[PDB]
Amino acid sequence: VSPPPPIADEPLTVNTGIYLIECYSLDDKAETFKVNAFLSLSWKDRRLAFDPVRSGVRVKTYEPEAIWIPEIRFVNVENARDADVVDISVSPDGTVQYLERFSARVLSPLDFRRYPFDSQTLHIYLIVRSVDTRNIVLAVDLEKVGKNDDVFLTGWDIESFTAVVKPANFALEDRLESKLDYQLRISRQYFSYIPNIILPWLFILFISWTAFWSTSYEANVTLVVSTLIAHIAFNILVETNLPKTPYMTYTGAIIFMIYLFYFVAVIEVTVQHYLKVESQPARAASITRASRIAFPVVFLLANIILAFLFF
Amino acid sequence: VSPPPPIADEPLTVNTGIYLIECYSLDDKAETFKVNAFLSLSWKDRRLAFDPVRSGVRVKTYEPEAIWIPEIRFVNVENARDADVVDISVSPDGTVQYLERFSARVLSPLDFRRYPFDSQTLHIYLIVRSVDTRNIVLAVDLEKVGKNDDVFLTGWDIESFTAVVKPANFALEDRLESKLDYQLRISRQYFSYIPNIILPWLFILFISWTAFWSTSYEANVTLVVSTLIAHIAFNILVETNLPKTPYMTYTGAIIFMIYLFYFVAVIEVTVQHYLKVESQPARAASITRASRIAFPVVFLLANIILAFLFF
Amino acid sequence: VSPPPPIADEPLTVNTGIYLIECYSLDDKAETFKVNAFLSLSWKDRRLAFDPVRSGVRVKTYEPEAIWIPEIRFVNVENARDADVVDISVSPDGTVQYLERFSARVLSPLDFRRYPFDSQTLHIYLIVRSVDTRNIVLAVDLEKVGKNDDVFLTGWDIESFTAVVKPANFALEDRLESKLDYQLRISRQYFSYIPNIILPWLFILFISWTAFWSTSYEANVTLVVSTLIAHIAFNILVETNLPKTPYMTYTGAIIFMIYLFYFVAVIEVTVQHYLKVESQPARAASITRASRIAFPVVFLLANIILAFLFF
Amino acid sequence: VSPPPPIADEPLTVNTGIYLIECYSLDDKAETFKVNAFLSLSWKDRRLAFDPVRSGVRVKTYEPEAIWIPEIRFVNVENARDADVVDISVSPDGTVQYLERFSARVLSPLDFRRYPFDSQTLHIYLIVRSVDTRNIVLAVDLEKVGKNDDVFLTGWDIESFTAVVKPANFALEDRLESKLDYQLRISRQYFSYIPNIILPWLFILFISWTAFWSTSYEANVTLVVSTLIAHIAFNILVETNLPKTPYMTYTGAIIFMIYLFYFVAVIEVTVQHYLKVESQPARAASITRASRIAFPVVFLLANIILAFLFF
Amino acid sequence: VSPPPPIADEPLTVNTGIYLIECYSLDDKAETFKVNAFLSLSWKDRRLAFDPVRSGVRVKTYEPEAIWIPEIRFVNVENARDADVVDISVSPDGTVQYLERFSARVLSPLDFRRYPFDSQTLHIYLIVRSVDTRNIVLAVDLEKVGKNDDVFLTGWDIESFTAVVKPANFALEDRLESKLDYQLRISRQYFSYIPNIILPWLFILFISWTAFWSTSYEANVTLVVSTLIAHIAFNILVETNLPKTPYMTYTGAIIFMIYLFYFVAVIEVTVQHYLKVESQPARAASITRASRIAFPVVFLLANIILAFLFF
Ligand SMILES: CCCCCCCC(=O)OC[C@H](COP(=O)(O)OCC[N+](C)(C)C)OC(=O)CCCCCCC
Ligand SMILES: CCCCCCCC(=O)OC[C@H](COP(=O)(O)OCC[N+](C)(C)C)OC(=O)CCCCCCC
Ligand SMILES: CCCCCCCC(=O)OC[C@H](COP(=O)(O)OCC[N+](C)(C)C)OC(=O)CCCCCCC
Ligand SMILES: CCCCCCCC(=O)OC[C@H](COP(=O)(O)OCC[N+](C)(C)C)OC(=O)CCCCCCC
Ligand SMILES: CCCCCCCC(=O)OC[C@H](COP(=O)(O)OCC[N+](C)(C)C)OC(=O)CCCCCCC
Ligand SMILES: CCCCCCCCCCCC
Ligand SMILES: CCCCCCCCCCCC
Ligand SMILES: CCCCCCCCCCCC
Ligand SMILES: CCCCCCCCCCCC
Ligand SMILES: CCCCCCCCCCCC
Ligand SMILES: CCCCCCCCCCCC
Ligand SMILES: CCCCCCCCCCCC
Ligand SMILES: CCCCCCCCCCCC
Ligand SMILES: CCCCCCCCCCCC
Ligand SMILES: CCCCCCCCCCCC
Ligand SMILES: CCCCCCCCCCCC
Ligand SMILES: [Cl-]
Ligand SMILES: [Cl-]
Ligand SMILES: [Cl-]
Ligand SMILES: [Cl-]
Ligand SMILES: [Cl-]
Ligand SMILES: [Cl-]
Ligand SMILES: [Cl-]
Ligand code: NA
Ligand code: NA
Ligand code: NA
Ligand code: NA
Ligand code: NA
Ligand code: NA
Repeated sequence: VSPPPPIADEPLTVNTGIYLIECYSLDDKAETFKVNAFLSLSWKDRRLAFDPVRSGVRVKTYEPEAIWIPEIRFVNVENARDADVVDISVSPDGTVQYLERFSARVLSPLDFRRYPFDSQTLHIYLIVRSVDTRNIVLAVDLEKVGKNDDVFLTGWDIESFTAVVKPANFALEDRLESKLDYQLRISRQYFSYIPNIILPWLFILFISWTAFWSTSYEANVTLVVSTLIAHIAFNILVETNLPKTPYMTYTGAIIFMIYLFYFVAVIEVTVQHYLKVESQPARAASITRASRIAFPVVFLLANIILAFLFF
Repeated sequence: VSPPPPIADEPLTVNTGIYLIECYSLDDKAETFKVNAFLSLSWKDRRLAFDPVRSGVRVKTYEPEAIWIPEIRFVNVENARDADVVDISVSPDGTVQYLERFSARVLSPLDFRRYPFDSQTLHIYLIVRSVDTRNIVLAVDLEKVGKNDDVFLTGWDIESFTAVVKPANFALEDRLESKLDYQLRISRQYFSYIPNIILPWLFILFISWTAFWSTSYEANVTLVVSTLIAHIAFNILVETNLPKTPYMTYTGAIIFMIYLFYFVAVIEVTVQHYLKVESQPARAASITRASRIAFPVVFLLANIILAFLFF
Repeated sequence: VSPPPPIADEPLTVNTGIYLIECYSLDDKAETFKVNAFLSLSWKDRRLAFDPVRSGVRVKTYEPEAIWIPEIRFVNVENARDADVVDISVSPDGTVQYLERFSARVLSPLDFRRYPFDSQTLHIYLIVRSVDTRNIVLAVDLEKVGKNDDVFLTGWDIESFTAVVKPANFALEDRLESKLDYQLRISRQYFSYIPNIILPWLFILFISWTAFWSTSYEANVTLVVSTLIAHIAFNILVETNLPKTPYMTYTGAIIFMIYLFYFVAVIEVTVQHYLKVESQPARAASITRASRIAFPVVFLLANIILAFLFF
Repeated sequence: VSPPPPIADEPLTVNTGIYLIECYSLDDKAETFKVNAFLSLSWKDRRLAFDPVRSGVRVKTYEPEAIWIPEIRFVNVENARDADVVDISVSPDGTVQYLERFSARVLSPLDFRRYPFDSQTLHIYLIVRSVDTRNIVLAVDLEKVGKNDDVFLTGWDIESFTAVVKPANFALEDRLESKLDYQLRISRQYFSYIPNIILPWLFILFISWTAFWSTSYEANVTLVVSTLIAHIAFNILVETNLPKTPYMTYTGAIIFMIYLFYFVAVIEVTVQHYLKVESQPARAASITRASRIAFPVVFLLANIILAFLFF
Repeated sequence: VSPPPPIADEPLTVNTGIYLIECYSLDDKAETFKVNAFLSLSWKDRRLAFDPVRSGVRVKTYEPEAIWIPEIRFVNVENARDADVVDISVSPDGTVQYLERFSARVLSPLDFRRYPFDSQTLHIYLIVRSVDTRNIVLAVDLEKVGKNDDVFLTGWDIESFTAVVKPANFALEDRLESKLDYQLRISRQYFSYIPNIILPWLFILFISWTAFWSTSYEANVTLVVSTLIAHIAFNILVETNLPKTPYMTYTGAIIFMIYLFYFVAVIEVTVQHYLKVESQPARAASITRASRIAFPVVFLLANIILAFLFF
């Protein structure tokens, strides 16, 4: 078994297609996702051509070892895919129709800049290395590219599964390589984040701001310092589901900003008490009254600036 | 080895059966469950027929490679099942009786809307792709569908294991596909949730309401703020065992509602103190006395509304 | 290769034996344990009989594929065992002596009712399905059932490894099945639980009871509320190592009872303060003095009732 | 392929040798370690002897299937080792020189009594079961026992890798078994424990003792109760990296002792307050002044007693 | 199949090359990284020489089993690599051009002394053991050493992937071994650490220093003790992502130093209160005023000393 020889000196076109059966385990920290799909391959092998009238059979079924099959691999995989050959069909002209069902863990990077209001473009890169006798080029058979309706990815909305029809043909270690880009467009379901993380986080922050309606330093210390512990808990809970990014994220910016607001609240609480002890509560009262308006206003304006910069 | 030819142009019926031996590892967050079961297959292959008289044997045993066996796969699996062929028996008329024992991780989504008082319908989808020569259709042999009495799923009550007898026959990549729906009905054992989560959660909430029988702002701050830390702990403990849902859950609604009640309690504690400092405790006392009745009543009524909406 | 034919119409007896080499990874939450052992099988195959005088050999060694070997499987396993055939020996009468070394993850449920003073009976179920030509029945060769001296299961004391000699012979999917019960008796090492969990838990509970020797509401609130946070930490630490049970456990009952005692302590602390503020400390003093005796007495009596109900 | 027959009656000596290439993943909780090493085997097979003159080759290379190779297994492994045969060489006299490269997870118990100032003796048990025709005995070829210089075990110092030259020959299921003990001596690197765990733990304990220089019950309660929460955190952090032992550990005793010191400190704080409320601060002052000396002295003496009992 | 014989007593040179396709999962605690790459091998085997005129092909393709292939292994791997042979090409002279695509978990130690501002030199060691008949030596084909542009390692910047061209030829167990060092230079992306860990950690430390502007012992105790709980949380969060090192790390030194600063702050808070109770606030005021300047100055100077010692 060797590659089919060229009629003239044209490269061998292998038509490809991926049909998603299952999409699961999207690990944000690891930037990986598991996929279970059909991989369809089609090429012309004139050595396998037959007469349909004399053979009496329209199609001829073959075992993988019986014929030449192109070595198609995935670029962005952890380990080589687990494949099960479903069917091999040969038409009278020698056109081969290969079909396998595979499962693979795909390495595809994510952009956390807009998290949890982010959309991602997941990639599946198909590749073929050219042999010495002839060069192999990949193609997209749009009729064999898709996903089943039941394909669900927990916490995500699946937009589209398409392929960039033009392959990236490049030289690697003195041989030609034909690469195809299969793109899975997904957008994060941000609903849950509001009553589970966003609203409870704002509530604990508003609790610290009740210290602006109190002169009791011991109670104010308790209010601001204790809610800071809850803020630290929410910060840790959020950052454990996210990887360390070399760029600032929308959530990252907000979290950092809340740390500043807590620090400024501690300063206010310290200043108010110092002036009270220094027998000048009229100065303390004016600062505290200003803080009641300043803190929510500056917080609301800063969040508008952040939302604008990130979206 | 190729599929058995048709007598007349009828499709090939493959009778199926699944008998559950072991049911384990129901991962709520991952929405997966592990299953160890018997898979029985039966089809007529006239090429394998024999005369029981001249053969001297009523049945003929074959090795998988010796005969044609239909390529049956599972739709909603992570990876292809781990199968061990138990027995292959051929009757004189050519009826084949296949039996294998498999283990597989099944991807089946869960509805957490009523958690932890929820019931689930787990699915196992059997499938067969039609070949060139003839079309393969699946069937349910009710006599070979079941589960053993010992089959236990930790934290769940197993109701029934049945199959939808009518297959979903559809075209996929220019070939016919026959799909069967095996349904495992289960209901969650909610007992443990009451003394472990529900009752302790209500106790910490009632402790915060003792601030309505105190005028001591420092003590009230301590009571409401510290019990909030415990509520955050319980919130985190519960949400780690649940996936992020694009819908509101019964538990989710309650958790969120408790965050509102804590926020309103902080407001009351802030108001009571402000009026006390403003030398008007008669106003503070009337608000605090009203809160003693209002807080449990509104909490009890809101929970009735939530139980009604979710159930 | 087919099963040995019967002399007269008796079933085929396969003598079994399991000898434990390694016992490890007892997962309480998962209710599973890993086992590495020898599996010995013995049956009579008269087709393999030979004369020892003319053959000059007392024993004949065979490869697995050369002869018929019964398909023995485990019922309560996650996946099919990882076996390595050690030896196959045939005696002159045709008695086959099979030996393999296997490793398997066993699914065996645990009774947490008396945890951590619980004992468990772990099970390993051996099974054989009867073939069409003849029926296969399992037996226990007591001389080939055991465990090595070094077999250690971390945090457990291994009592005995025995087998119920009488097999459970039953019909399943119109064929006979012979099941054997191998029982591994173990008891939990409860030593560590006393200085690590029990005594520190009682200490934090006793710290809350020091509030019955104080009139300072702010200090009492701090004492009872802060130790409740520690009580929650211990509750979470314990329940993470245990699965969700549909029955009440000994530890579960105690944990729940401590939550009641904390709630009653908050009520006492609230009542004592209210009466003091209401300018009647004589009533508060009598309640507080009674609580000093009542709380440890009721706690000690309730624990006696719980220990009696559970043991 | 069968074992080499004896010249006289003597057993077959298989010379063994393990050369460690990689040592990693020492799991304390699981009491396991991963090893990647060379396994060398040598035995005389006279059936393979050749004349170096007639053959023209001083050595003969064989494939595993071509010749008889003894079935050598590891006793204390989770699953059977993953082996790759490197070389098989036969000398003219028939001496076979086998070499394989393996990887295996080894089950070896640890003694936590002196943790984190503990040393361990890890074990690798080589074994061979005697066949029907002749008995196989293991031996140690000291020239082929070693480890490479780069072999590093994270958080441990590797002392020596030696083997007990005399095998443990015993009967198991009526056949002889020859066992060899390969010992890997390691000692824990306790450096990190001092500035990371020990010193910070003493600091939080000393902070609780500052309550002996204060008469403020509310501040004292805060000091002793809050540092207890930190002590609980450190207790949990330490015990999660350790398995549940049926014996007391050095660390375990200290941890338990600190819980006693916290309880006694709460008693002192309770007593001091009661006497001051009872209008007798002279009694309270004498107890508090004594506690300032008593607490560090009794703590220092008790630790000397513990270090003496454990080392 | 045996090694190619020498023309003139020279060793067999195997030209090697590694081309990285995917780099992922750099586990700091485990000191391992996963790699998916191309492994190219080239050696002369004159026994495979052919005349393209007689064979009708300029290059011959072979299956791995058909010809002799050198046994190349990796030194610092957990388990043997998962390899898929891509192509084997033989030119008329008998020069073999082998290509495989492998995936492997590599054991490479890291130096955490400068963490999180550290750079690492990851290693991949290629090795070949010499056979009886002739000695095998490794070489680096620089044209076949590289990495693709998309190769991304989460949280790291990939500097270079080069190989030490001169192999380390040494004797091991009576046979020659040729080792090659493939070096992957990486540097940690320290950006995220500043707003996520560094700045929030400094904020909680500055909050404790507000106790130097207060005379309220109860408030000061709350400020210093509560922020210590947050400092413990940050310490635990950081040390869980790092292994236990026998050397002091830059982060380790800082963490330890913060524990000292908290202890000294508790001493100051204790001293200030004692003098105030001893009716000498003039002494307490002078210490507290000095602490306001001393604490940030000594902290800033000590950090300069630490940064200097570590960088
Ligand atoms: C403390 C901060 C609170 C969070 C505030 C909400 C943040 C926000 O502005 O989210 C916007 C987001 C919609 O994202 P998209 O519209 O999908 O982003 C693409 C936008 N373009 C192409 C124009 C650049 O999602 C929404 O539509 C917002 C709905 C959630 C409202 C939450 C209220 C608390
Ligand atoms: C943490 C805050 C919890 C406070 C509320 C406590 C009561 C509680 O939650 O549980 C009620 C729940 C039963 O309600 P559901 O059966 O789940 O209602 C279904 C709605 N339909 C069927 C009409 C579509 O479950 C039960 O089994 C009720 C018994 C609970 C007993 C404990 C005291 C609540
Ligand atoms: C706050 C609660 C503290 C716990 C109190 C101890 C609980 C207790 O009584 O445990 C009993 C247990 C022995 O169990 P077993 O004897 O193994 O159970 C079999 C019992 N029968 C007779 C029915 C067949 O174990 C013992 O022997 C008890 C040893 C532990 C003592 C701990 C003291 C703090
Ligand atoms: C609160 C408890 C504080 C900890 C006190 C230190 C514990 C201690 O004494 O450790 C001793 C240990 C050395 O152990 P080894 O010498 O390795 O054990 C063998 C001992 N023989 C053979 C003689 C019986 O290690 C040492 O050499 C001591 C180094 C640690 C110093 C810690 C200072 C805080
Ligand atoms: C409480 C402690 C605060 C942390 C202080 C910052 C630590 C620091 O100085 O980090 C230096 C680091 C750059 O290191 P490198 O230049 O990459 O290391 C090589 C240096 N030589 C070869 C000269 C020895 O990284 C930087 O360039 C520093 C950027 C981070 C600034 C953080 C401000 C909060
Ligand atoms: C408390 C924060 C409320 C702010 C809500 C902003 C929602 C923006 C939606 C923009 C859709 C394009
Ligand atoms: C005061 C800081 C407490 C931080 C607690 C974080 C809890 C994280 C749990 C994450 C489980 C997935
Ligand atoms: C306010 C601090 C809340 C911390 C809660 C931590 C809960 C972690 C649960 C982990 C279970 C796996
Ligand atoms: C159909 C069964 C409904 C049972 C409802 C029980 C509700 C109990 C609420 C108690 C709240 C503390
Ligand atoms: C502090 C609680 C002490 C209770 C000890 C009970 C021990 C029961 C032993 C029963 C053995 C049969
Ligand atoms: C008073 C604050 C208590 C915070 C305890 C947090 C515990 C976090 C556990 C996280 C386990 C991963
Ligand atoms: C209210 C604070 C509760 C803290 C819970 C700590 C749980 C730690 C679990 C650690 C599991 C390894
Ligand atoms: C703060 C505790 C310091 C105790 C140090 C003990 C060091 C013992 C060294 C023993 C070497 C054999
Ligand atoms: C009361 C505070 C308990 C804190 C327990 C913290 C547990 C941390 C475990 C982290 C494992 C990675
Ligand atoms: C608050 C700490 C600020 C210190 C920043 C130091 C940055 C040093 C940069 C050195 C680059 C070589
Ligand atoms: C009282 C201090 C509690 C500190 C707990 C820190 C928990 C960190 C958990 C991080 C899990 C990735
Ligand atoms: Cl692949
Ligand atoms: Cl499948
Ligand atoms: Cl099995
Ligand atoms: Cl082994
Ligand atoms: Cl013996
Ligand atoms: Cl023997
Ligand atoms: Cl390798
Ligand atoms: Na092929
Ligand atoms: Na077949
Ligand atoms: Na067989
Ligand atoms: Na307080
Ligand atoms: Na062999
Ligand atoms: Na080869």
